[PDB]
Amino acid sequence: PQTTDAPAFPSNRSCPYQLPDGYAQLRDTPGPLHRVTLYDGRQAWVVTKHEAARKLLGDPRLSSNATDDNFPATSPAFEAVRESPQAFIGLDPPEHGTRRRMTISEFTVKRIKGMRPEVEEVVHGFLDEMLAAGPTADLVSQFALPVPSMVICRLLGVPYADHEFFQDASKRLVQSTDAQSALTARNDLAGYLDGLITQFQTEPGAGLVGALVADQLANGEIDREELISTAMLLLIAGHETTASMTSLSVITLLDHPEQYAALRADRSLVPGAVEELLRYLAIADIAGGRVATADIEVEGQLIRAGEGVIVVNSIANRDGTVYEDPDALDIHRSARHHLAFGFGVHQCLGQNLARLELEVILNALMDRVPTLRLAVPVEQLVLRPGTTIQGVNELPVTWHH
Ligand code: HEM
Ligand SMILES: C=C1/C(=C\C=C2/CCC[C@]3(C)[C@@H]([C@H](C)CCCC(C)(C)O)CC[C@@H]23)C[C@@H](O)C[C@@H]1O
Repeated sequence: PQTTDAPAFPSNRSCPYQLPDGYAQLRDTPGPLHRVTLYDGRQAWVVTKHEAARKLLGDPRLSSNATDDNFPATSPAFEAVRESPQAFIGLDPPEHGTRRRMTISEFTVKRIKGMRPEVEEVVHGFLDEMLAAGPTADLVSQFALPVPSMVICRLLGVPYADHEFFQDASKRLVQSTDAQSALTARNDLAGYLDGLITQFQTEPGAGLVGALVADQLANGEIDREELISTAMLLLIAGHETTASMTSLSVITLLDHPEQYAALRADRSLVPGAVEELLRYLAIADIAGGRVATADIEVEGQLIRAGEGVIVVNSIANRDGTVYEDPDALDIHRSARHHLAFGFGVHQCLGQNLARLELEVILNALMDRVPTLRLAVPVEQLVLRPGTTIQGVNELPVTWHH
């Protein structure tokens, strides 16, 4: 027999908004942890329950150090992370905090509120272009990706002019299946960001990157390579996550036409619906890799120092002890406390920006294209595999022209 007690991980979605069969199995298995086998044949733990996920994401014994030999890399591409200085996503206290604090001013509640008119302007701008061209469009390339790309570019002070280049490099890096393809795309982005830094040293400019160059870099409080990594982190997260959420959300809402109509009829529901969609879709479900620096006992199971642990937030967000009937989309439910953005010191920096963008996007689509529908069968869409940010690279849509 082929039965194993350490199943291959990650697994692929076969339905854009449902756990892969293997994740459903792990969700159903009693206890906080379960053994898996990574791509290289090393075993690691996955965390498969909601409260245990919060506990372990809060445990300083679980390091985010992606350079550790025992870090649970889920594919060969991750070499692109371990081969350069880490952005703060890969740091632990105290270095984590000193780096994260250099960026937090761009993401304050007050700043997010202040970006509402810009995000609304950008959303409607790309809509009026898409709709003026008329039906059979790819929602990914024409809307889902350019909108948050333009927004994060202004926040960072990266020229939107260069979008074709950095969007292509972003995709190759994040979606690469092999180490050399990842290293190249990372190197391409690095050289670009490097030139931007030098440009800012000659002529000060707006945006976070400009601010970091003029201040912390000039004081030697951040390494040039760290600034590159930090900018690359924010550029890619700023783009890809919201893009993925937009496309997946349209697919999922259109498969739930009853709740979609309800959303349209009562816009006060959109913020809650956005939380439910974040819970349900969990697009960064394997962005929870850690390595134990010390033994950790977990409800009778022992994680040993030097063992890898992945906090699987998709599985955790389907914990029925927390979300009653967890596999049912319900935009009226309280999706509060979900783990789509992590928990603790590395909890998503961009979360409130994501929430603003998705609220504006949903309202705009319902306002401007109420007859939006997919132009192909859900079954014919190609879903990205489990080793990356979840989503689709193409989304054929049409509407009443
Ligand atoms: C749109 C949906 C998004 C999802 C589902 C999401 C998910 C996550 C998750 C699960 C983590 C934690 C990773 C860990 O614990 O190792 C994270 C961290 C992070 N995310 Fe988000 N993200 C989203 C949007 C954004 C946006 C729009 C940005 C803007 C740049 C952003 C920036 C970051 C950064 C900088 C971190 C690292 C925080 C730290 O390590 O201190 N994210 N995200
Ligand atoms: C942007 C950065 C870089 C790489 C990001 C990648 C490449 C590999 C796969 C990653 C890490 C994606 C995976 C979905 C996350 C898998 C996480 C894990 C290995 C724990 O299951 C998200 C972003 C992707 C390069 C780094 O130098 C700066 C910044 O860091």
